[PDB]
Amino acid sequence: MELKHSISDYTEAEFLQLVTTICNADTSSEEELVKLVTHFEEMTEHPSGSDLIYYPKEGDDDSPSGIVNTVKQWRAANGKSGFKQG
Repeated sequence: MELKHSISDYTEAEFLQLVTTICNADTSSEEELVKLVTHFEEMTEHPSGSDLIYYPKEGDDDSPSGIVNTVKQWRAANGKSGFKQG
């Protein structure tokens, strides 16, 4: 349980930090980078899930801020919850 429950436990920055440790790959192993992305999936339940990082539009950017900026708008379309408090 070292993690949290959903995106509500991660603010728009604490969560944007997660997608960074994944895309940027700041972990100490590629396996932890996957468990990092799959986790992203269980957070915003995004449909692409790990695609938001492994699915950069042909002409856009795969950076972490553009992917967390992507969910930020997703949660609105999906009318999901949102990050913690900022």
